[PDB]
Amino acid sequence: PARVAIVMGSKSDWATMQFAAEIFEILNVPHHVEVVSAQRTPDKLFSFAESAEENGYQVIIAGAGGAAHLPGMIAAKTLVPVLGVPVQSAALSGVDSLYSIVQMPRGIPVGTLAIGKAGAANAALLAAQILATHDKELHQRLNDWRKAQTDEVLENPDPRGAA
Amino acid sequence: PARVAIVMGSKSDWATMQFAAEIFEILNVPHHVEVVSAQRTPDKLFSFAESAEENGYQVIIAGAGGAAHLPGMIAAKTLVPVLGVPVQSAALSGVDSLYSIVQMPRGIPVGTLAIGKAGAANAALLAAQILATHDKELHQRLNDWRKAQTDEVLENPDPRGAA
Amino acid sequence: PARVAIVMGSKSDWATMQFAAEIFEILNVPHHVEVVSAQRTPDKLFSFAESAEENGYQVIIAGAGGAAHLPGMIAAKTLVPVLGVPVQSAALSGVDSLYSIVQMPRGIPVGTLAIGKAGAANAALLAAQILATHDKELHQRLNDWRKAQTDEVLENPDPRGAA
Amino acid sequence: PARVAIVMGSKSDWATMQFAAEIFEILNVPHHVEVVSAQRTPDKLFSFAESAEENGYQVIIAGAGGAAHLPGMIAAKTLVPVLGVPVQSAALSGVDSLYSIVQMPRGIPVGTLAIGKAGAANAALLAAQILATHDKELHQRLNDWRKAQTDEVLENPDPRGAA
Amino acid sequence: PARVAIVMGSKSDWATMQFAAEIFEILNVPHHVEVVSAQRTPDKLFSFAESAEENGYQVIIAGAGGAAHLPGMIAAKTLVPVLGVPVQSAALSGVDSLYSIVQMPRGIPVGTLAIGKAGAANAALLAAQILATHDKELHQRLNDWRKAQTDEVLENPDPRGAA
Amino acid sequence: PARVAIVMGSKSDWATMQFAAEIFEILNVPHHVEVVSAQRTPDKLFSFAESAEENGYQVIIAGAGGAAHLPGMIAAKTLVPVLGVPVQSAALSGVDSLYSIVQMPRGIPVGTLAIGKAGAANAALLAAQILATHDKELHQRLNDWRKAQTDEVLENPDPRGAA
Amino acid sequence: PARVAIVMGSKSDWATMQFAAEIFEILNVPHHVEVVSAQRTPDKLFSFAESAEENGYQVIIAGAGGAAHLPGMIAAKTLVPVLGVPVQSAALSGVDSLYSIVQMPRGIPVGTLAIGKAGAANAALLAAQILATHDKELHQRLNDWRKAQTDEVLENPDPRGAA
Amino acid sequence: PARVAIVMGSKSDWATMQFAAEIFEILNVPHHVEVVSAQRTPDKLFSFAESAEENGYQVIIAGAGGAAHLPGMIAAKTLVPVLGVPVQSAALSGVDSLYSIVQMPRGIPVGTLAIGKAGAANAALLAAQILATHDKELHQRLNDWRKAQTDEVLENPDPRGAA
Ligand SMILES: Nc1c([N+](=O)[O-])ncn1[C@@H]1O[C@H](COP(=O)(O)O)[C@@H](O)[C@H]1O
Ligand SMILES: Nc1c([N+](=O)[O-])ncn1[C@@H]1O[C@H](COP(=O)(O)O)[C@@H](O)[C@H]1O
Ligand SMILES: Nc1c([N+](=O)[O-])ncn1[C@@H]1O[C@H](COP(=O)(O)O)[C@@H](O)[C@H]1O
Ligand SMILES: Nc1c([N+](=O)[O-])ncn1[C@@H]1O[C@H](COP(=O)(O)O)[C@@H](O)[C@H]1O
Ligand SMILES: Nc1c([N+](=O)[O-])ncn1[C@@H]1O[C@H](COP(=O)(O)O)[C@@H](O)[C@H]1O
Ligand SMILES: Nc1c([N+](=O)[O-])ncn1[C@@H]1O[C@H](COP(=O)(O)O)[C@@H](O)[C@H]1O
Ligand SMILES: Nc1c([N+](=O)[O-])ncn1[C@@H]1O[C@H](COP(=O)(O)O)[C@@H](O)[C@H]1O
Ligand SMILES: Nc1c([N+](=O)[O-])ncn1[C@@H]1O[C@H](COP(=O)(O)O)[C@@H](O)[C@H]1O
Repeated sequence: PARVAIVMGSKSDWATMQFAAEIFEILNVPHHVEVVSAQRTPDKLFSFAESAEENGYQVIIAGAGGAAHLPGMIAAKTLVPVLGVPVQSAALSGVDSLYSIVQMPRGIPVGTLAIGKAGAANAALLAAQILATHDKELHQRLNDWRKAQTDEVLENPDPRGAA
Repeated sequence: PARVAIVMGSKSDWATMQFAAEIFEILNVPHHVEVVSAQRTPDKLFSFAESAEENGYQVIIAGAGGAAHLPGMIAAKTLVPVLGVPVQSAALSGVDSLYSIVQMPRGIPVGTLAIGKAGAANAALLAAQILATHDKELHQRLNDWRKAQTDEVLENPDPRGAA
Repeated sequence: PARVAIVMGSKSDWATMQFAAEIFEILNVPHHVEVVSAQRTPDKLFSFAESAEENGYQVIIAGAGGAAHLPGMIAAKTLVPVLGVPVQSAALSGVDSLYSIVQMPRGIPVGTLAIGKAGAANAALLAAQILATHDKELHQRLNDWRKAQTDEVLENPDPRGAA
Repeated sequence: PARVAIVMGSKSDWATMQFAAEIFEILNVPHHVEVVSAQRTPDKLFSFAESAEENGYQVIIAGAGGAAHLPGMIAAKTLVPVLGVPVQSAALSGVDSLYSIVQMPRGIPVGTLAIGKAGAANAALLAAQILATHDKELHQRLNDWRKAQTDEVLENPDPRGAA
Repeated sequence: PARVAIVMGSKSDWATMQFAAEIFEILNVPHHVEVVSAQRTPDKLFSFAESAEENGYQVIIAGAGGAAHLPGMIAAKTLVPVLGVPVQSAALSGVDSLYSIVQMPRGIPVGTLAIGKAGAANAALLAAQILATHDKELHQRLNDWRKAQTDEVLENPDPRGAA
Repeated sequence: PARVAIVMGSKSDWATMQFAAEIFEILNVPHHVEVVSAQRTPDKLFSFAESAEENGYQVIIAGAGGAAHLPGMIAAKTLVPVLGVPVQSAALSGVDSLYSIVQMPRGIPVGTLAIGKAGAANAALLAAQILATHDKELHQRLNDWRKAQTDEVLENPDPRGAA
Repeated sequence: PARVAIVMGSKSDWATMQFAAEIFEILNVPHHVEVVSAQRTPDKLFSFAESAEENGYQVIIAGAGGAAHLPGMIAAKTLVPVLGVPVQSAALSGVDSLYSIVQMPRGIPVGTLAIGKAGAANAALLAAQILATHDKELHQRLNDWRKAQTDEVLENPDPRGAA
Repeated sequence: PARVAIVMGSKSDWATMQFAAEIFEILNVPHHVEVVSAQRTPDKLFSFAESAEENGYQVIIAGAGGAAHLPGMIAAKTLVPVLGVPVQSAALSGVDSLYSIVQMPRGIPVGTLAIGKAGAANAALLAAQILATHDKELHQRLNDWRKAQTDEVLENPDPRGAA
């Protein structure tokens, strides 16, 4: 069963959040994907967050741009850990998204990743690290994936064009 | 009856939001004041915003600091106009509050005022201007209040210490 | 009659402010549109703001970029509520516009929306919400428009390409 | 046994990180606390991160200020999930700390919380939420703690001085 | 006669603008000082700027804080050169003041000085440099003042406590 | 004779500073144009600033990007008034240029205009306003130019496409 | 032998760091180039920095983008002077890179250059200046290179198109 | 003889730059200290930088606040390596100082350290690292100083109050 949900405020956010989904495809981690807006579908948000525990989610990754309320509002309504991905916004280049996600007051946390597609990939990796604490197989695939990333850099030390 | 509600994410916000209440005392505008947190009391927020129309509110002023979700979440759940006051936060000096309130995406507006006590006073004045469109008496008191503010500056053109 | 005016500092601002006009076309709200510059036509600004009440305006939406003086100067000269739209500027990406509109001192408010076309659309929606407090028909169309926006997201929960 | 470590770049950071420790005292979660500097004790950092899995840690909370390398360098060396707390710095008010923690590139995540003591408390709460996925007792205490926080706001709706 | 006017949006700005007045006292340059608010006394602003030429002003120094409209609105209404002093604001530390003064669009300039009391002193010095182009005596006093400032640094090269 | 010099740190700055030159062509104001770098030609800078008075300059406009030292270093070496134009830089979008020009300490002023081509045009207009205080003909052309700009906006109040 | 190493967090950084290499080609300074990631190859970083002294390096230039840990982590592990080049990042335009490199706490320095390709070129020039203190030939080539840069500006004072 | 000079734009900067001097006292490195202002003593700056090589300096540390021109102007006039310390300014908290020092264009480098007293200490340490490349004794004292700093953290792993 899917132990992680990837949600996002808008279809346009998929350009960014697809990179979280890609990590899970690589690591063979079942996941659910859904557009849930704090602003445009507030009642669905509430029912989504209320049922997350009972639906079997152990991590929720939420992405949004601009005044990014989605991740914090999910976190207000569930004990399932929430990771937040700030989507790059046009004018403020995701600074608004970042401040509106990370600056949660005491009592209702959201673990925040980097602005944009690097943070989407990292949210899925952090979610996978969380899951891997109690899933030996996934822990192994993660270790393999990390080693592969390190080996790629190690076997290519010179960035210049071939001799 | 009270046609405006002043709400805020925390009791600590009252140091700032009191300045909105002061404007209404001056203009004799009945108002309701309440601590409503998007993060700490999400279900109350929803019921507050859902009932605002039926409770007779025509403007809601919402103040919050940090990742300020309160004003936008109220606006998502009611057609009653929402004005947002960014409370000055410790580290980011209300920049986080300002970006998290003003940068609402298309579809769910929050009219935002200045960071801190000047924005609290201005939110109440803008709310009073909105009400005064259909309240001749209040329009008159506003006009009187404005004239008094202008006259104060006009009768004191020299800022230096007396001769 | 038109109960809202949309004004802007320059013709170039129309690329942004057109999105406010679009909302009003959708909601069938009569509106006036005009280029009024605080800097290039200061005397027209003064006469525009002075006559707004007598011309029947109940909300003014003002857009400008850079050192954005237009919305605040209108507000200084009329009791008609002013909503400000920060236009995205080249170098500072509308941060200058946002600070120059939102940071009004105590006494002369401007309700500020998001930088750029999302704030233009939201200003018109907030203006329509203000008008809808005393216009049952408009209140209904707004409710319909909101429901349509929510339904669009609800009927499209999966952002991925079709099976 | 302690399933969470709280580490920080300097003794001076304890003024902030104590607030993470406080959450764990409240929730009765055993924890380890240590000063580990990426810059001043790089070899200890490496051995700390290398042994974290074998020492039984399931979450690491790392706090640092300025050019905050500690959390990301821990994360580079272990699969144990890392939460980062940006400590408020003098000149840049923790903006440097926040950017240096949150903006990790793809491959090595750090879940980041708010600048300063609110983020320290939230990191411990997020760590506790992570642990509570497989610890029914802790899940219960968390639920109790949340309810207590909500009830406090609910039973005190009026922020004004007593009648 | 006074060839320079020092104006400011509020009496509170005098704490800053006094430093412009001090330069003129030192250089024996007659000057006029007045509180003129774009926001609170818009009609006085217009009449002030309209009459400046006829009143004999050759430079106007305008100081304001927050959404600082005063200098740009003066400049819109007169050909007399306007220098703008951004007053340090509470939350944004004069960044708002600076952006709202300096970012004037093409056609209506305001020469902007540093945030706060250093910019007030510099505005008066720049105004004096402008006047000194056609006033040999003032040019001489300026030269004397500059030499005195240079000599002070030159005769005190070691910043350490006396032997 | 030329009473204004337009100088700039690099040939690449001409893309921006050309807009100052354009104003002077329009107003028929003789001007000198030169590349002078504080960093790459420090001795020329010194001799340029030292001789400016004797060469007949009454205003100097200096443009530079990045760590923009040119305007302030000219001002340190001459009593001729200096206006500074921050050129838009790649990474920081002229914010670096703006802070490095405007934030001069007490004693050595530089009147600063907007980032980029609007500030270049405005520097020339402010320089022309300075010159026009003692040049009736130029004062007249300026007045004509301003009226033309105002008339353009006035005769085009509707920004929408023709009926 | 090579007395300078140019290292960078990723192959993608070569687009920027190539400009450091170009300076060394011009000045005929032997150099080593390598991709070394603090995050993706932490153990290689440690062995690289540990052996730098013994490998004959007298300056290390390190470039990285985003949460840029590379330069500071090298500096933590060697006494060889480290110069840091902030690579321009997508969302934050190298501001993150700059803060994460320059804001090192007391005890472990990194001399930081400008964001992007200008800082890469300058790091190599500063490294060459450091080496030239004890290398008369290199000192001479540097002097020649500087003179050539100054002469280029001097022989091209007019930036306008040929007569 | 003194192989390093510590210079600063003003006596007030000594509060910060004293921390560079302290490092040199600890490491027994002879040094020269002087107030040299780019703005207030431009001719002294030029003669200082011109003679630095002949006076035996191998590193110059320059501190300044605000529009910080000193370090870059020294670097324009000498091949002796220049390290820049941004002094914390009142309004902009040393951000202006940092941008005006670090953002040097290609050709004239300044190695920049952290804002404020930590950067002053680090500039002296980086200068000492540069000198230590050819001074075995100083290299040894540096190594000793580093080890002492590491040992301090290592022997104090628990930041909490004694049992
Ligand atoms: N922040 C947010 C929420 N929310 O926080 O609930 N819902 C949509 N949004 C944001 O609106 C931004 C623009 O959405 P759209 O107008 O392109 O549909 C998206 O980045 C989306 O995440
Ligand atoms: N933003 C917010 C919300 N909310 O947006 O729903 N609830 C509380 N807060 C903010 O937490 C900040 C600190 O609250 P407290 O920890 O002092 O109770 C306050 O400014 C409050 O507005
Ligand atoms: N801010 C402003 C005012 N005003 O505040 O009165 N008038 C024009 N402007 C701004 O100049 C900016 C550029 O105008 P333009 O040079 O393209 O005509 C526009 O965004 C316009 O809103
Ligand atoms: N960032 C950092 C690291 N590190 O990232 O490894 N070690 C110490 N620091 C920071 O130096 C800052 C000042 O430390 P100190 O000079 O007061 O000991 C602290 O906030 C500490 O976290
Ligand atoms: N900006 C401005 C204008 N104006 O631009 O016309 N009038 C007052 N202000 C500003 O309100 C700020 C606070 O004023 P006050 O509320 O202390 O009277 C002052 O810095 C003043 O300059
Ligand atoms: N700031 C500056 C100085 N100076 O302040 O003396 N000289 C060149 N510069 C700047 O280098 C920037 C890039 O110059 P270049 O590398 O394209 O020649 C230009 O914007 C120029 O103004
Ligand atoms: N900062 C950093 C480190 N490090 O600090 O050790 N390693 C890679 N990076 C950065 O990841 C950024 C993107 O890398 P990549 O995802 O394109 O490979 C690069 O700018 C690189 O310098
Ligand atoms: N930046 C600068 C220069 N300069 O760059 O040549 N000279 C003085 N300053 C700065 O003026 C600031 C205030 O100086 P003062 O008005 O307190 O004497 C100081 O930080 C000093 O470094």
